[PDB]
Parts: sequence; structure tokens; C-alpha cells
Amino acid sequence: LFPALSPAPTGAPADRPALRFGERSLTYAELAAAAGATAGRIGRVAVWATPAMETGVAVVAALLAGVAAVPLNPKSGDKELAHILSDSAPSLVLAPPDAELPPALGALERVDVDVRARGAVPEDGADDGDPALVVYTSGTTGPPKGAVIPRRALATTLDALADAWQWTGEDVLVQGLPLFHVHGLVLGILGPLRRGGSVRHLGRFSTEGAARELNDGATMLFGVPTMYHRIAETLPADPELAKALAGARLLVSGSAALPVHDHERIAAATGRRVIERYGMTETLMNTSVRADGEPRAGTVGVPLPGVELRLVPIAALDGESVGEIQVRGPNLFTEYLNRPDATAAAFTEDGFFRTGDMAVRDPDGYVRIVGRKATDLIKSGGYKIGAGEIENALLEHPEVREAAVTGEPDPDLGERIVAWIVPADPAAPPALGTLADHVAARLAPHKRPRVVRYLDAVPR
Ligand SMILES: Nc1ncnc2c1ncn2[C@@H]1O[C@H](COP(=O)(O)O)[C@@H](O)[C@H]1O
Ligand SMILES: [Mg+2]
Repeated sequence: LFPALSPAPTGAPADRPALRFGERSLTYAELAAAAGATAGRIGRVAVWATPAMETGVAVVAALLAGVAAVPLNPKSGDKELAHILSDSAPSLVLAPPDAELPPALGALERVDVDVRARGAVPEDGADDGDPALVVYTSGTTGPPKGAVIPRRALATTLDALADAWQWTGEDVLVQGLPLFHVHGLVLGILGPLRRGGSVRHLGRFSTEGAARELNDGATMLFGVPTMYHRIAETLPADPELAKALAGARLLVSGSAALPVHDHERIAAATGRRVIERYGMTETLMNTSVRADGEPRAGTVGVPLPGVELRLVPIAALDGESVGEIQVRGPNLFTEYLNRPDATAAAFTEDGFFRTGDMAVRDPDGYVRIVGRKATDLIKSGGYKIGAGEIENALLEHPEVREAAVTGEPDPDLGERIVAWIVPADPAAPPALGTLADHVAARLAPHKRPRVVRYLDAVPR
């Protein structure tokens, strides 16, 4: 899976940078030795997945040990953590030494990840179908489901992207994405390591941080559309950001659609374009605009190498006929953990995954996503948010009689979460802050409502 790390590297390749988080870093040899030390302490593991160097060591340790890692959002609330811990039943939690873990984890064995540790790299005995990660992802109803992603899916999606993006071990990625979803963790940490390149993770994203790295040796930027929107807003004021983007080898957006207004403001300011790729937790990456292809705003390009894609079958490349994307290939997840019926429902009889995403293809083969089959989802900041579980959390509040949750358009977030509340007392309805704080404390801050509306009645 990472031949630059296992077996332990030597000579020149060993002293190449691997991970950089501000002034902290690990070379390939250092990462292999720190992850090896950690791997020997863990013969399912949770990872307290802060946007910090320890998280890269932890996840690499789990992969070197052949043990599935379950990334935890360090801002998850008590309900969300309890569910993941009960469902995935990890043996221990890998954490940074200084982290303060919440009481939901009080009974789990804690293994501190020491980035200065030096141990052997374990023999690789893993098989291609073995679980690599369990990544919790929201559905439209109920608590999040654990997508079990096999080792083969990581290797294939990363090598497919390498071909599409002309990504090599000479590339230096900058990113500031969360490390408990596949965008930040699989593409943004495991990808550079599989290529033999490096990643500079910003900790918290900022336009200034991205510009600094791109002007100082970083060659690629990955972000969600919100980050590109903030880039587009800042460009007129920020000559160094414009030069940074103009000089980059590749700018990539994913997790949600990049609006054409943001695309064109970047192109107007910098003279170059942002590649979009389309993927999901359950499928990893399906399509992309290629580095050697035509840049076309509002498209997600062509199927990656090894991905079988169909629209439902719609045969014409007419830019009009709307159909459901379905995909098959070695990029696919294994199952939803503990959910064999939901797993079966997600697949056609002939083994294609039903994305729910609606698209056309143009005469060049390029896919344009244009909606959804039956049921809209909520994407806020490029996080997929499930309405049902926010409703269920709101219903616990004593000032809420009934709740419905929707998304509405937001130029920065894409969509923002709306809470529609039948109050306990219509003359004293609960304010937004009380409801937002409650959802943030139960689930996670990124899931909080940003708007509250009061009604007499909501759907049942
Ligand atoms: N570049 C993109 N354009 C439009 N939608 C996207 C893109 N990348 C991902 N998505 C959406 O994100 C979903 C996967 O996000 P997730 O559920 O977080 O794993 C897909 O089903 C799409 O709806
Ligand atoms: Mg609903």
C-alpha cells in the first residue's frame, strides 16, 4: 500500500519529506519509524482525528498493522461519539498525547501517538479486501453509517487519480481539510504517501496559508468549494494569492459543486482553471477532469481509470438526457458496518452502486451533475449532512415540539441548515443559539442549524 514506507526506507528516498504541519514534519524514514512504533502497540482502532501530524501517524500505523481505523471528529458531540463507539466497538483510541478526550471515550483504552517514537515497520500480511477504514457518513434518516473501505479501494482510487492528475512523487500538496473524511484523509494524506510526495497540511484552512505554501514549493491545492469561494472573494485584494494560484501545477475542487461564478472569478484573476472531481465515501473517486483534458466549468469530467460508469441506460452523449449515475469498480466500499439491508439496497442486481446523483453527459463524454433521483441531500461546506439526525437531536430540546430540517442556498457554504420548529410555547419560541448549541453538543458543530423558522406544523 505504501512501498515508500514499508519496508522501512533507506538512503535518499528515506530523507524526503512526507508530512509537514507548520514547523513540524516527518521524513519518510521518520514516519515509517513513528508509525511502526505505533503499529506494534496495536496488534478496529479509533483515531482522534485532529488536523495535526499525529493523525497521519495514527492512520498510517493502522494501515501498516493491517487493522481498520475509525476516524473520529474531535468536535463530535456525545450522541455522535456514543453511536460510533457502540457501532464500531474499537479496541482502543489513538490520540495525540495532549488531547483532552470527552467522557464518551472514558472507558476506551488510550494509546498516545508519539511522533518522535522509533520502531520497526511490521511485516505486511494484509490482503486486498481487508478493511482499511470505517468512515462514518450521514444518511437522510438515522445516525451515520460506517462505510467499510477496503485496502484495494485506497490503492486503486489513488493510482487512478495519479494517472488523471499526472500526480507524481515530485508533487507537494497543500490542503486544510478535515482528516475524518475521505477528501482530507485518503486523497490528502494517503495520496501523497502512496506517490512518494509530500503534504503540507494547514491545520485550519486560510487563503493566506494556501498562498504561502503555493509560493514556497507546493504544486497542488485540494479544497472544497467553500475554500475556493473564499479564495475568489480575496483575490482582488491579494496579489500573492493570485500569483500562487497562477503558478500551481494543479488546483482541484471536490465534495460539492464549484459554482460557475467562483470558477470564472478565479480564471479572471489568475488565468487558470480549477479541476473538479466527483466522488463519495462509498465509491471513493469516480470521475475527474484530467490534467491533460479541457477545463470545462460545471463539469466533473470523465470516468477515472478502472471505474465503470453508466447513467440510467442512457446511451446518448447529448448534454440533455438526465439520468442516475451508477458505478462499479475496485474503488467501491465493502459494506455499511452492521447494516446488511442498507448495504444490499445501495447496489443493483449486477453490482453497481446507486449514487442517487443525477447527471447528463456531453458529446465529449464529460459528466455534468444536475440534480438527484428522488431525494435531495444537504451539502454544507462540503460536509454531507443528514436531515433526520438533526431533527432527532432537535426533538430532544425541551422547547421543541416537532422539527423538520432542510437546506437552503448559501453563497459561502453551498447550503446552510434550516431548523423548522413547532415551539413548545409559540409566544416564547427557542432562539437559534440555544438550538444550534444543542445540536453542536450532541452531534457536531458543522451540523448545527444556521437558521430557525417557526411553524404551526411540520412533516411527520
Ligand atoms: N465535484 C462535485 N460536484 C458535485 N457534487 C459532488 C462533487 N463531489 C462530490 N459531490 C457530492 O458529494 C456526494 C458525496 O459526498 P459524501 O456523502 O460526503 O461522501 C456525492 O454523492 C455528490 O452529491
Ligand atoms: Mg426527512
